[PDB]
Amino acid sequence: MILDTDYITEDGKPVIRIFKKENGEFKIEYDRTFEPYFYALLKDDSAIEEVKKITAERHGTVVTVKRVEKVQKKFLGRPVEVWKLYFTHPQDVPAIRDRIRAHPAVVDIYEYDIPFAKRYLIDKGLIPMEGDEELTMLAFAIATLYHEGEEFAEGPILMISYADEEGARVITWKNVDLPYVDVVSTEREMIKRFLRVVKEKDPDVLITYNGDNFDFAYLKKRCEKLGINFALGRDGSEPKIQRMGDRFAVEVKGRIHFDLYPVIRRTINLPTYTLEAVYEAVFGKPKEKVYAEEIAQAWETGEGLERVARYSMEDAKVTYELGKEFLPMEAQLSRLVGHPLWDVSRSSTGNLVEWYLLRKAYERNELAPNKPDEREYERRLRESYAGGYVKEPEKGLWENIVYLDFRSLYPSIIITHNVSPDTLNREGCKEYDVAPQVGHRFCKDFPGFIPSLLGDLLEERQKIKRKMKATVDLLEKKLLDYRQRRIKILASGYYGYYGYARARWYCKECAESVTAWGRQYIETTIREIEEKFGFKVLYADTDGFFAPIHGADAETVKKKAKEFLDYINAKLPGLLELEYEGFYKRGFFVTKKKYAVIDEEDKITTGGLEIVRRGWSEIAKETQARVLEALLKDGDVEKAVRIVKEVTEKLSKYEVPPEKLVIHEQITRDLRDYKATGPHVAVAKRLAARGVKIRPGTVISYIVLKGSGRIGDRAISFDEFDPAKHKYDAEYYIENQVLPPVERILRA
DNA sequence: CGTACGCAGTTCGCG
DNA sequence: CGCGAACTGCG
Ligand SMILES: Nc1ncnc2c1ncn2[C@@H]1OC[C@H](OP(=O)(O)OP(=O)(O)OP(=O)(O)O)[C@H]1O
Ligand SMILES: [Mg+2]
Repeated sequence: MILDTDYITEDGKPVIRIFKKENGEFKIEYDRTFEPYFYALLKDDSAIEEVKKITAERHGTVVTVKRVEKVQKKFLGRPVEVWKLYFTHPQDVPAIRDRIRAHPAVVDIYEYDIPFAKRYLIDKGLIPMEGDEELTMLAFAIATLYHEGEEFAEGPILMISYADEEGARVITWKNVDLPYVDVVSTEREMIKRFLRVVKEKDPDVLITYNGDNFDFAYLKKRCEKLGINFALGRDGSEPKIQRMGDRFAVEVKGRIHFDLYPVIRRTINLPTYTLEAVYEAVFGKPKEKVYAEEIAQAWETGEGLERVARYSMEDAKVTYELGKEFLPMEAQLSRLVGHPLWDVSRSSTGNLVEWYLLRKAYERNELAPNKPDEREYERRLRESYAGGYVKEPEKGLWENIVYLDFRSLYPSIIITHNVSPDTLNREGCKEYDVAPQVGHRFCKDFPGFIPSLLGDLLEERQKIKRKMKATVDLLEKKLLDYRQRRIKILASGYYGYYGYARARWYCKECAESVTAWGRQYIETTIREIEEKFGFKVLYADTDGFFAPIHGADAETVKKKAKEFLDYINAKLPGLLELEYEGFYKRGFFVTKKKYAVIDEEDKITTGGLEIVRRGWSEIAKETQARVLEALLKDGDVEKAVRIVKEVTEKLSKYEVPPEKLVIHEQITRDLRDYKATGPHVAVAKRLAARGVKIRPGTVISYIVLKGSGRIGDRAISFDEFDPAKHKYDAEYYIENQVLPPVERILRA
């Protein structure tokens, strides 16, 4: 099995290192024959004598063109003649890249920014996470002493806990009488003992939770001050910290640092992403949280340290139990995309698409287009197109509604119609597929680049979905849904990649066509089911609709639904297939993207309502459900109002716990870039003002205290809330949190 | 580093 | 006030 891939320099030459695990033994394979390169297109081949002479300057020593090779490739399915410009060191490319392209006889250059380590995996056709090996895992967390206003890692690390298959332990430099706590003299020896523990166990994977932005950065600065060689890598190297825009990423050579934070973000939608909330959402078990203020009081006074030891212990145990479940999903994801687990688990949709396309483009001798410069990126940013069709819903209560949705509509349209930049308006074809509204033509004489790839991705999604119904244990089935939902978003991401401003294969006309076909296929199917089968589409969004048959019983509307499915599926071309997504007893439709339905088993399904939105407190989500049950299950509006008065009167009497009054909202940029300061911004700013780091993606959890004026003026972080000192705003959480979401529903 | 558009809903400043 | 803008998140 291939774990990762990097390169070192030996006498000026790059040496690709392949970290592998075969037959249960970690090994390092060396390749000193790979040479960096990038392509260049010229006007006349006579200029090749002048391009070889082009030199640049890299830290004193000169850099020259090592070797050249005229090769025959294809640029978007069309023949192209480029020259392979070879170089000694990979870092020689960024020094001479702009100057070779600057030659008057050079049209453009290509493939000059692919990292040399990833270039080795693509060119040699290596796929990581392949094989029968069972990796060894070990999670770890740290408990650090904090005081308001102190610099990062100014206070010392108090405890270092680790966990794996043999249990969990904590290392601290103060006496704690618990059987799983190893007592130690000083903090430096505590860090040293943990370093020896990782070395003795030699885990291939290191599980952390936000270790990319805290744990490894804290252990680093502490090791600098204490003079410790924190050699965690299998080559005796210290963990490297990398910058990724606004967040940091930490790599460990020879192993795989599996930070659980970015994985859970792209996998589960939660109002808060604390380790305690994530552990509860996945396993159904509650985790106690000890705050940075109590741990200080426990350390300076000495009493209560046993409680803090359990917190750090559980922090490592919870992280190992969480990492043991989500690694198999990312391992297969690393297999499909073709990049290491370390890079894939931290990447969004844009690179998960482009990396797989880069690997497949090399297989087909397809010269990859370049990422746009700053200007072309800004031009594609403002560029947009029409999206999906949303019908203004039919208001009122309705009976016996069925939900019909298209199966992978956007990927089906891409493959059925061969939507691809190497296909868009290709000259000389005998068969075309014209898109409605936009009018873009697409050749069909041969499978396009992207459509030939998107086929296998849908099969993988249907492979996990088929395993979901066959699995009975509630935990595995929950993880398989996360898996399929991860592949489903990845598949539709190939459409968004067409309109992605930083995409190499950016094809806006491809993106306009996909949504244009999507709008035509949903509006035609809606009309067909209304005039030909007697259905009545009450609401529709992009690729699905809810429609009953007036006066018909349940069994007939379900039988006629599957009947219409065979009719429209026999009329749809290619992979377009309408699916039966479920039957609903009674259903509500307030407005666009907001509805509430009940099923035959009395379960309440909602869409886009405040019950799901994060920026609504729990007392709002709790009350809305009670009004939703009385209306859809009990069918009685008067009790629904009676529930509201009881909750509203409860907030007035200061009777609801402050845990059910926390409003969460995510920071989406640097705090200085904000133009309008809301409540969650006013709290985020007051955290960076006193030392608390705030990066984009941070979820601000605040509570609104009693006062007058701006809501953000009296909003404080919930961790700062003490019920003896702060009294929450009874009127705000009434008039602004509970009534509006229910009053909008009670309009019916 | 950073998939797409559509659109309901809230906070805030202000005339 | 309540529109207009900024802002978020869901589907
Ligand atoms: N995050 C997204 N980014 C881009 N396009 C998307 C996204 N989500 C959905 N689409 C596309 O927008 C329309 C459609 O959304 P469904 O997710 O509701 O349906 P499937 O088609 O995914 O597959 P199933 O029905 O789950 O078997 C999808 O094609
Ligand atoms: Mg669908």
